[PDB]
Amino acid sequence: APFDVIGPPEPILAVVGEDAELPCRLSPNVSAKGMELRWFREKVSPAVFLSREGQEQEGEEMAEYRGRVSLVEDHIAEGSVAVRIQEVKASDDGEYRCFFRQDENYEEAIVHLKVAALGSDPHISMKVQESGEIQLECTSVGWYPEPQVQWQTHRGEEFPSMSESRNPDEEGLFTVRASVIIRDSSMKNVSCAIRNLLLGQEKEVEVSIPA
Repeated sequence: APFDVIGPPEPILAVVGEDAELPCRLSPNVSAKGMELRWFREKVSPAVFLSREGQEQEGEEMAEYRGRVSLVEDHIAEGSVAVRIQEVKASDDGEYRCFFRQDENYEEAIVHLKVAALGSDPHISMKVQESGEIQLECTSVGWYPEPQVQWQTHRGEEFPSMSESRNPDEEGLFTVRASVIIRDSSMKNVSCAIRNLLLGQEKEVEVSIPA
């Protein structure tokens, strides 16, 4: 083929409920107007998005993409386009392939969509049980992907959970539970941080321990 198709340097990061754009471009930077533009996941057909002869082909698109996909083409005349996916969900996470065809010449590349959701303000439950020992449970809802839990003393010394749980909701978002047993007098405050590693964003909650 007298052209190549280049995908992005890195994964595209997309927040749940927002739109994402999956770009691919021709090399050299020649017009892509009128080419077959196909985005797909596992099977070439049915596709995430299909344009032929400058028209979207809806009947050749997966039913779960129909009506939420569209071609971004501000820059099509120089070979640069994208598929906009509206209202991103957790199931949209993964590898996509972008295929460009003019008659007998075709080429393709890979775009990675990485989906993220940031969950609720964490909460700590305190329960004093068996003689002086304190059990804390930290809870938060709605993270994607699996979020990280970090416990810290007021000084900043991290320590691990005793146990942890993650359970996806109906839309695939994780609820996280983590428990720790505090064995100390001198622990003034303890905090729990829940972090989405993909966004590099966290939330925390501090609690206060009685003598």
